[PDB]
Amino acid sequence: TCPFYKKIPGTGFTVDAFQYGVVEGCTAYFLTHFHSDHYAGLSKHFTFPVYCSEITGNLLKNKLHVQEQYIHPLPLDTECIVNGVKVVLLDANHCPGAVMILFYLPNGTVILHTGDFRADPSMERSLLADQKVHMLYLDTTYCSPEYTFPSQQEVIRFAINTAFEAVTLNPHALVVCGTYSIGKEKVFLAIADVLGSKVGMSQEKYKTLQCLNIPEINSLITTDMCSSLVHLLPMMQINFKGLQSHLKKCGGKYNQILAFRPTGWTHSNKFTRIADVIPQTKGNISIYGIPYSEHSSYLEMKRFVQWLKPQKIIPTVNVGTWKSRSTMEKYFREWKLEAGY
Ligand code: NI
Repeated sequence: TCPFYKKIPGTGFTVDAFQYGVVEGCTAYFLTHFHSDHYAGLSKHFTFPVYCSEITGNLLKNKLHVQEQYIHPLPLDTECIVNGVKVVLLDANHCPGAVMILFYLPNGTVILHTGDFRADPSMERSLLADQKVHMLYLDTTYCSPEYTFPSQQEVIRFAINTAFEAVTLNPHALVVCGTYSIGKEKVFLAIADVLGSKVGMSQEKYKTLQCLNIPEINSLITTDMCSSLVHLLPMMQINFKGLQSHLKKCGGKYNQILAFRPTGWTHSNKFTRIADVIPQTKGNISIYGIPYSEHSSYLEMKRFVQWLKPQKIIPTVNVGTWKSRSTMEKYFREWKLEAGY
């Protein structure tokens, strides 16, 4: 049945709640972003109103075939009224089209649902600055102090410099990048830009990217693999067997592969700096795991919450075990006592 942490009290609303059938008393279904664990259940047969960003609504129409009459896109940073309740969508710094949602309840309670987010100091200057938030539905993916990672900028600098060195040393090397959802487009687009190449990919993946309002995208991507020296493949194929196989398909155009797997966190991070990352190598194939995250580190999450000073926190991630739930509640109490709210 629909868990309580997907329901917004005092409304008829649910968030990311498409896999439970008809939720009793739900008049509007919000969708924070187009990742499968969140849209699970949507299809061309859905007949209730879906509220989301413009980019999410492009993906609903083109990839899942949801009928246009039930898609309600909203502009960001704009006060809108939905079934009698004021709401605002804010950029979540997650994947393309991902939002956080501010609800202004009729009794005067203000609720923020972060969906999935990577907290940033820039959020402290959005419309969140303008009023008090009473309850926070929080993306707690990495809510423990072991989760540190570098900035997205430092990670992209490493990837660009690695790729450019490799291909300048060997003009017959191929660069491969893995993907299994939207997000992390900067990785492959930044590497193709430094090499003077388009990124080549499957028809399905090109279709997905053409939904994302990225500027000048027709200049950066292609379905012609032959004209490209940066290839995108399914994440599953980023292993020695998969890459050896792919290399055979390129008909002797290339004699080396340099491959990137943008993982979330990996315990090489507790010790190793970004400067110090090394690949796994077999023969003429090397694979780099790079810590490009689209979720908050522990420290970023802690700063956002200590700035916002919510009266109540409801975690949305890692809620299935008692030990996880107890640990999270302990950090929330620490943060509150350190900051004095
Ligand atoms: Ni997500």
